[PDB]
Amino acid sequence: QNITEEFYQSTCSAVSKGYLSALRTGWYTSVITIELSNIKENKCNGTDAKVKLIKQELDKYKNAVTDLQLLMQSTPATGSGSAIASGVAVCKVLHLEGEVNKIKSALLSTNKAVVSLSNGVSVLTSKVLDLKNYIDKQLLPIVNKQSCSIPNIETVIEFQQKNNRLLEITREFSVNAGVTTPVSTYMLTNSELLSLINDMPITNDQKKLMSNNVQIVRQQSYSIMCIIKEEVLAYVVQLPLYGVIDTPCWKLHTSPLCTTNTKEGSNICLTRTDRGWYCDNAGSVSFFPQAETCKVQSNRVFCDTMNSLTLPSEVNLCNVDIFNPKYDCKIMTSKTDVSSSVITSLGAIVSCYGKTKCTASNKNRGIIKTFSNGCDYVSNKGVDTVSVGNTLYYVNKQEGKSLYVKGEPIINFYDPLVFPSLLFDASISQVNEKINQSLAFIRKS
Amino acid sequence: QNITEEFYQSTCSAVSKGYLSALRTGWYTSVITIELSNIKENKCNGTDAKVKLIKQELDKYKNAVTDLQLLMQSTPATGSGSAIASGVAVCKVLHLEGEVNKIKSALLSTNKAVVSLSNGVSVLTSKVLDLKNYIDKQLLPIVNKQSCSIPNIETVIEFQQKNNRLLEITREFSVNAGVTTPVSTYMLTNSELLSLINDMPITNDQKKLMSNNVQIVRQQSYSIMCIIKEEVLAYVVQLPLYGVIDTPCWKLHTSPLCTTNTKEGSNICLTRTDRGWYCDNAGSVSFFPQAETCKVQSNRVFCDTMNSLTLPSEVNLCNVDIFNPKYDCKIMTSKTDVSSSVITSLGAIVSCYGKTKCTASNKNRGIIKTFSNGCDYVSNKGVDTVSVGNTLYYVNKQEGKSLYVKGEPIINFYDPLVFPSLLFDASISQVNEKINQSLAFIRKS
Amino acid sequence: QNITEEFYQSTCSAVSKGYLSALRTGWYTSVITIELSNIKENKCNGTDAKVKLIKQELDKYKNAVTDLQLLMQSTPATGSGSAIASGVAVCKVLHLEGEVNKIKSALLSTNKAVVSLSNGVSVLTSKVLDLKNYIDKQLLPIVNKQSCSIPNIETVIEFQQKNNRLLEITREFSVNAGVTTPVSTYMLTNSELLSLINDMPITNDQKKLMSNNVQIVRQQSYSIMCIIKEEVLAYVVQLPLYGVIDTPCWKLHTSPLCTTNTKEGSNICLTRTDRGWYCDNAGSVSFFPQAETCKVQSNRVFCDTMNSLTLPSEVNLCNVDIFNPKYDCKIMTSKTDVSSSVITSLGAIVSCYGKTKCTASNKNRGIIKTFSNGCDYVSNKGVDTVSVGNTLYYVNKQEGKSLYVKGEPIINFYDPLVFPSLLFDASISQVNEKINQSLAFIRKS
Ligand SMILES: *[C@@H]1O[C@H](CO)[C@@H](O)[C@H](O)[C@H]1NC(C)=O
Ligand SMILES: *[C@@H]1O[C@H](CO)[C@@H](O)[C@H](O)[C@H]1NC(C)=O
Ligand SMILES: *[C@@H]1O[C@H](CO)[C@@H](O)[C@H](O)[C@H]1NC(C)=O
Repeated sequence: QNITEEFYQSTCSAVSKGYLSALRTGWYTSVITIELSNIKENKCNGTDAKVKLIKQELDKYKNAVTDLQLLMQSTPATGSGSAIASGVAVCKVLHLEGEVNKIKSALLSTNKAVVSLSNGVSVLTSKVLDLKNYIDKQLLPIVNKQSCSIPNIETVIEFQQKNNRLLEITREFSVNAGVTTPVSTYMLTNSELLSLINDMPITNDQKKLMSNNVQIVRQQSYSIMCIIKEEVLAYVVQLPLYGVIDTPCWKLHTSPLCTTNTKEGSNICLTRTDRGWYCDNAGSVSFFPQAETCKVQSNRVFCDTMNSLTLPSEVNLCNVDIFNPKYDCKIMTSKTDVSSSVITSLGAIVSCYGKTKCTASNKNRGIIKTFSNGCDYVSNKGVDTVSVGNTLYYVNKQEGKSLYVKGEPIINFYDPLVFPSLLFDASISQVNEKINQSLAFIRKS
Repeated sequence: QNITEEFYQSTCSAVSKGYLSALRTGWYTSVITIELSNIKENKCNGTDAKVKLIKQELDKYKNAVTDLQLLMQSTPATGSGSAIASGVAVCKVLHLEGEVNKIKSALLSTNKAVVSLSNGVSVLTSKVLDLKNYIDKQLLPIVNKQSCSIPNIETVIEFQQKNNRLLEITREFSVNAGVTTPVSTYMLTNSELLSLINDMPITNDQKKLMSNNVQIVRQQSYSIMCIIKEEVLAYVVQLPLYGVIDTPCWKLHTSPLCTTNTKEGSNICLTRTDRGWYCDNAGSVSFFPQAETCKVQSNRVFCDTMNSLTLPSEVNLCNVDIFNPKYDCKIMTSKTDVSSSVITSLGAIVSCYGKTKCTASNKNRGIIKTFSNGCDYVSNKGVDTVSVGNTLYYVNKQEGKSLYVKGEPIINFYDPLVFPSLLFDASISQVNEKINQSLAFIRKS
Repeated sequence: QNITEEFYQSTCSAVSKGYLSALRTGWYTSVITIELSNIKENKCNGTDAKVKLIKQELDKYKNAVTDLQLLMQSTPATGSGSAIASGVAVCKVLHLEGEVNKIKSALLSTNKAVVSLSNGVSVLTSKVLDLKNYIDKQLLPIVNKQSCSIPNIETVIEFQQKNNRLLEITREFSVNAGVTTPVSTYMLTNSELLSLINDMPITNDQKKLMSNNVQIVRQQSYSIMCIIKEEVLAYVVQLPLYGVIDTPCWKLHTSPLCTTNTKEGSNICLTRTDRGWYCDNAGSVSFFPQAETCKVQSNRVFCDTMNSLTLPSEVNLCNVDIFNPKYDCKIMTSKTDVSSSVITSLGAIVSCYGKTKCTASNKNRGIIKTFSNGCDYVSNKGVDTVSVGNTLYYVNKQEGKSLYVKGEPIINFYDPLVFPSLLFDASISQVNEKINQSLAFIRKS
């Protein structure tokens, strides 16, 4: 609900609080069928223009079917298949003899129906397009009996419209080797997705959540090609199940913290590592290091726990006491003092070093703050942009409250001569141990 | 105009000169409107095939509108929104009461018109599609008055053509959460983009530049979904403003420089860091470290200063004197002598080590040069390919002149016993300081 | 044929064996032409609805042609053009005067024909669409002679179908600056690709290979825009030639190996580097470090040797003896004991450290194995999932046989006080040399 922020002057880091979690922990697989007709030969001696148009669209249908057939013969084994294994396990069941007839019977009278497969999975199946009925009722009388009947122009247009979804599904599945993500409206219309959300064995609060964030749901779903066999095109849609809901989530922002001496080459730097999204999860903290794995929509984060690390809840103490013995706070060291800025949720961190011109402006007043050398921060209240060198950054104009937590920059507690610079994924105590070892070589002399 | 290159044998690096800059420094936002009709209920008792086709296409229009409505209810907050903040600020203005009516009045008689918003921004708006006029004039008489009028077959076809752009715009905006880049021809036709370039408050030389590189302009633009309200679909197009033009730009290429001793494990390596694009910018140098942030078209580089670092102009002295005290030239060290090649603008750098077979061939003559162990270079004049191990590289056949700058490889100035290997983002003086400290422990003994 | 796996308990690494190679070593370029008509002015005074539809579709054709013209004026020079240089060399030939007429003559009577260009390249050309014949035969009589003839409604529909492929090709080429990959069905239909495979100067076993993996072939192909000139639209399709076939290939999986002491901060870690795909190639080993450069379909790996490194065949000895003097086995060191898992081809590696809950379950029996602290492994026979912390991984259910190679974890052979931690791309002997140097400072005291 309320977004807040905290800048820690001592460590050149900020934490954006108040976000609610939605972490993916399960998969809900569903079978999507398209009833095909298997027509073959069309003896046609008629040259009528309407007949040519029908036979042309019929060839686009036959090629789409043969393309899906050579696509299903080749079964991809790329990546670790660890995130589609649930849907892939369903495709192996669909390949069983008699199994396509079971789903074929349930969708005889209705479009949607729950089916208990021969492996105990009660999947929700769906007949989203019925080409067997259209081709066999409206098209066969036009291309059998030796000479073609003349179809009306409405039929020529109606068949291009119905056949189009088959061709586009074949188009996406061909370039992506049978596995598409996000799931497009051709694979599943918004109307079908929302109806599928309603039919899911989930809570009413979870149906409201997925229905209000369908675009994020599509981006966290998979469409897997199964089999085309016996006048049935089947493919599995894997939708996310968010097992973790409304747990506090926060985003850590970090920026280099160097000393500001006047003789260059005598300065040492330090940067907190593991910036990104953190969410409370089952007595621990789920950390997401990669930037593209979490979508945020209005204070709710939607993450996939597949690309997370599980950390003890004491990892949060790097935000209140970085020198705290319960968790070994990770840092990186260097002597590379290049200016930069980080746009946070409610403001901007600015690390200004050397001769760089760093400033913060309001659109109508101009420069309202000039940063000096070191690491500093400014809230978005009254600030529109931040300029660092030749680069202009826009501050997020989101409502919230920032808190500037003053403190001595910790880089000032380190003697430069014995500082271990050039270390990457190092801990606070690792740096201290290298300092205790470098102090013993001077102790003897 | 004239592309030139310089290979520095001493540092196993090359610089491609003669490129002209175009750096993005501003945004030009523009509002694109599509006039919708808001039709609701269609009482139809007619089963005529033309009437069915019209009602089917009308349902595809109503679903596209409801999809855009649930897309605008959910307002994405992903990334730092720092590069769309200008267009996002316009969407907040469009949400003001009475503001959609202002743009609604200016586009009453013409398609394009400049509008001064209630926040001082004079945006260029555009009515690119008029569905309210088509639906209300050609379609309502067909689906009101209790029984349907029969439309001619030309109307069935004309409505599928007009409604198509709405459906494709809804398709792109749904899978991308309202923010698309590059900007497609559905969001803005080439005809509309070029007319928008002509109508921009920019110089005539800048209009000629953006019009001759429209594909790069699309790739550096954003299309942001605003609001659908009161028979208006509005979305913001953010086009790049290139504040830096025709400044010299150059590309640094680097490759590992190792020693070539005959006993493996006794060799030390060194590689210049910060390879990429450099452009002179406002008395400093704008550096672009990531590879996908700069598009080159005929000697002009098109960069976004958002992903640049601002460096002092002395950074260029690493190209003429790497041991120069005005700038601390950055390197990385190791003992990893694996062969590789870098295809430059006018030739190829080859780092050959161990037993690797390195060569340069002409298509009809065969092998014309065999590289020995170390770092070397060959121009594209007479060379077509370069082979390193089991890999074949093609040399760019672009016209230009290469200059081979001979010099002693600097890795030979380092005593191996005290060389600091295994260092990554290290400076020349950092390595020298580790060498002065390792020489003091031998001095005492 | 038979997939096997080997987990090495001593190094916390696994090797998936039995895969067959298909490495790209060459390019087969081919010219794809679309015959255009160059119609200009359409004097039309008729307001007939069929005439409007024809003139509307004719404007979509003229804009597609002018868009391809401004696309070919701007010739992109992005990337190093090292992987399209073969097709780009063909575009420079097509720009020669008289050269478009040569391909224009061979495709006068047939759709496909081999053409010897004026640079010695015998390319296979193709007339995939004939718009000059359709526009000049069916459309000109409708828009010349001062007043328009009335076309039948079949012609209105037939022209939207034929013109569609031109518009989609223009759509893809515009957003991608003339170079598209993978190659879509609009650039080349599956029917045209398979016919092109049949017409290629390759072995019959190679035609069967590319035809059974057309989707991988598309993903490893390029479509390059050449020229639109003199009623000809020409573009080059670059298809992969797999010069390395059926050589053994294997995939190395690595995971951190730490000590399991009870006092945290007293533990040291080690991880094998260079995980990925290895294939025997011409007496050496071709290594692929990036994850997206190799597609696997049923035991065959399809790699591009462009993004490989050539290593001596002794690199495989890191899998049988990591302490072996023929190859300096690379590792990275640290003290960062965070739990993780790696899903391999036939099982899962689990590195469990600290308080993390690590387990392996069967869908119906529940937890069947609890991992203790250290690095361990489980086969997919009887295991469905592996849980580490708050993350659930799915094991690949592929048939094969795993071999658990027991051995002492090599991290136990290192004295912690003198262990060099914090090293990244370091060799076994590099770590040993840092240990021999740290042992001399204690020897004197
Ligand atoms: C460094 O030495 C002091 C004095 O013995 C000790 O109190 C401190 O804990 C040591 N720190 C580390 C990280 O070894
Ligand atoms: C190393 O020592 C010499 C001799 O005192 C000095 O002249 C040189 O500048 C030193 N270099 C560094 C990088 O400390
Ligand atoms: C370390 O020292 C021993 C004893 O002299 C020697 O046998 C061994 O090979 C040395 N190892 C390295 C990597 O220097």
